[PDB]
Amino acid sequence: TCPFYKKIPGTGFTVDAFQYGVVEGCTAYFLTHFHSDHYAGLSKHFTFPVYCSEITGNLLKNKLHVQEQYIHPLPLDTECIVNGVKVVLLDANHCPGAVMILFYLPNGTVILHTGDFRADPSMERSLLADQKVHMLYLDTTYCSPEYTFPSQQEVIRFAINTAFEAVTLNPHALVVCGTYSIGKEKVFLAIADVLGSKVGMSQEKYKTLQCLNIPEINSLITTDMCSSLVHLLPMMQINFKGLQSHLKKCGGKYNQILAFRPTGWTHSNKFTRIADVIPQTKGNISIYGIPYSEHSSYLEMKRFVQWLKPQKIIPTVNVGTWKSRSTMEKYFREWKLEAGY
Ligand code: NI
Repeated sequence: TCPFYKKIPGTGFTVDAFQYGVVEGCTAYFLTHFHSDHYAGLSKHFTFPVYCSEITGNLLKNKLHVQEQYIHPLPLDTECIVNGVKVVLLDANHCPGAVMILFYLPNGTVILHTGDFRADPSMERSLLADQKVHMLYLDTTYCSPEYTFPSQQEVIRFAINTAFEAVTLNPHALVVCGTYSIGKEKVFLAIADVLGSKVGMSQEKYKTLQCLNIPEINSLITTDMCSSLVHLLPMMQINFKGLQSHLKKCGGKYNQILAFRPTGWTHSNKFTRIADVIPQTKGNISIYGIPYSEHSSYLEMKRFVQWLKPQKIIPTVNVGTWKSRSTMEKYFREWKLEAGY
């Protein structure tokens, strides 16, 4: 049965609630982004209206075969009316097509659902600036002070410099990047760009990336692995056995692999700067774990909430244990007391 934190009070709406069957008294189903924990349960047999971004709608049509008559894409940053309620979709700075949802209830309550997000000060100048928010449904994935990570920009700098150096030293090295869902495309695209290569991948993954509008994508990606020196593989194959096997498959075109595994967080961040990251090496295979996050760090989240000053916070992540929930509620109290709301 659908949890309370996926239900929007005073509406017939749910958010990211497709794995519960027919939710009682739900007239419109919103989807914040195309990740499996959120879309779990959509298919060609779905016949309720689905409201989402254009990119997320492209993916529903093409990857899940949801019928076009049930897909209701909305433009971003635009006041729209759904079943008589004013709504706005805002950029969530997560994966391609990911949104936050602003709801303007008939009685005057204003509700922000972040979906999955990485808070950024640029959000302090969207349609959020213009009015008060009574309730915030907050992505609390990394809601603890140990979660510190660098900007995406520093992480990409590190990756580009590392790959450029390795291939300059050895023109027969192959670079591999791991993936398991849309998101984090900049990692592999920035590397390919500095090396003067396209990124090679499976037909299925290429199809997925074509659904995303990215400009100049016919330009950066390909299914011809032979002509590419940046290959994309499933995250599961990013280990020494998987990569030795892949290397065998390339037919003596390459003699070394440098592989990247973009991860959310790893406790090396407690003791180490990005500059100081080193790989795991075995034979002619090196694996770098890099902290490329598409969720807010603790401090980024804190800042966003102390700016917004919501009257009530409802966590959507880490809600399954009493110790987690209690920990989060203690932080929310601190933030409020420090900011004076
Ligand atoms: Ni997500």
